[PDB]
Amino acid sequence: EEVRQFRRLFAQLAGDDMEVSATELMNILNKVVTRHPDLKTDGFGIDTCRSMVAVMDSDTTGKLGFEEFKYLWNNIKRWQAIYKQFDTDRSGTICSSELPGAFEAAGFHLNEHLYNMIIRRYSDESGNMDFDNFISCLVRLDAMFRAFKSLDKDGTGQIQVNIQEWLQLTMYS
Amino acid sequence: EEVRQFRRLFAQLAGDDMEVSATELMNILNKVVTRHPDLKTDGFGIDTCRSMVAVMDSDTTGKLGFEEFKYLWNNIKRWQAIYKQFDTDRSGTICSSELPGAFEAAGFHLNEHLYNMIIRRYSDESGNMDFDNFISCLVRLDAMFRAFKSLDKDGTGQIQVNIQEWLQLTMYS
Ligand SMILES: O=C(O)C(=S)Cc1c[nH]c2ccc(Br)cc12
Ligand SMILES: O=C(O)C(=S)Cc1c[nH]c2ccc(Br)cc12
Ligand SMILES: [Ca+2]
Ligand SMILES: [Ca+2]
Ligand SMILES: [Ca+2]
Ligand SMILES: [Ca+2]
Ligand SMILES: [Ca+2]
Ligand SMILES: [Ca+2]
Ligand SMILES: [Ca+2]
Ligand SMILES: [Ca+2]
Repeated sequence: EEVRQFRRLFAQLAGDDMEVSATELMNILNKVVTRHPDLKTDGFGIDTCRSMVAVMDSDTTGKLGFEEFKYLWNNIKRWQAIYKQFDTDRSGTICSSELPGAFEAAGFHLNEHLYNMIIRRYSDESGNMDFDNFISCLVRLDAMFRAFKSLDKDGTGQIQVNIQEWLQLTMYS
Repeated sequence: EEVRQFRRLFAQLAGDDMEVSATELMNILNKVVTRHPDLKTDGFGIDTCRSMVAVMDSDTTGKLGFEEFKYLWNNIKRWQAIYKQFDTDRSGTICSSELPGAFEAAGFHLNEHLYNMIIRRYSDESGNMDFDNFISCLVRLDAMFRAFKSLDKDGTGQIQVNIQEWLQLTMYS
């Protein structure tokens, strides 16, 4: 019902090795955005998709199995509706004054310093963020929240990170 | 003398805001790699160049000033010299067997598991890594080392961070 649609999409998408590569992901996402003329993008490029796959490849197989891919695709789905909803001037892009509302709608309450930092790294010189840049930021933000949580065993708001962990979390990303 | 010349390079490249943007960087890099046929590459792409700038933009102007650019540029020439040198089979790309030597000569000593991750994130399906991916890997690796060391002056092998700090460190990259 729910997951018969989805079980099929995953099987067709993952193909012969039954996992979703960076390329397979790239291609489906560009296919989907083709159908939404209200999402401005210059396309999901390969290195952005390798980075989304790495940050979601928890068992480190190199590729996304069914659960990893399901988690990603349902997020992307929720986040696309948010992008459209908070693009309140229909630029096809999310600008600096739209960005807070959008992020907090996805459950990320950042502060001004952090918002500005995000815009500096993900938005263009006018301070606009296109759809691929938006999704790829969110995937990462979501992963880095969840890696913090996983490390904050005692719920102190402070984590201790050893150099091995640091290098794995930042490089396989 | 080559300090005269390099200031001229910088000035011409940075133009009228006297800083190097990710676009300006992307262009000089692709321009420079065409002179070097032995460096195989599918191009430096805008996302990787935003990432490289962010990683290098210590003073957070969003762009690369003179010292920031020079630092990046000197690493890149050291590393391309290392790339050419460790490509023993002259393939114009760095394979899995050639890789440890090259990272060793850039002075990184990582365990097997970290190598495997890096190869899955940056190399192709035959374990082959091309020049833009190599350079992008090393810029990032170097910066993640320096960020960590900066916060672990005393060599405990651990840093302690809150969520704001963590997000600054892992997203402005
Ligand atoms: O816009 C809609 O009504 C839907 S059902 C979109 C949608 C549903 N699943 C999706 C996955 C990726 C992207 Br981009 C968009 C979608
Ligand atoms: O500039 C040169 O004549 C050489 S031999 C190397 C070099 C000097 N600066 C460089 C910057 C990027 C790359 Br790729 C190579 C170089
Ligand atoms: Ca596949
Ligand atoms: Ca996996
Ligand atoms: Ca807008
Ligand atoms: Ca984009
Ligand atoms: Ca400039
Ligand atoms: Ca700067
Ligand atoms: Ca080679
Ligand atoms: Ca490449």
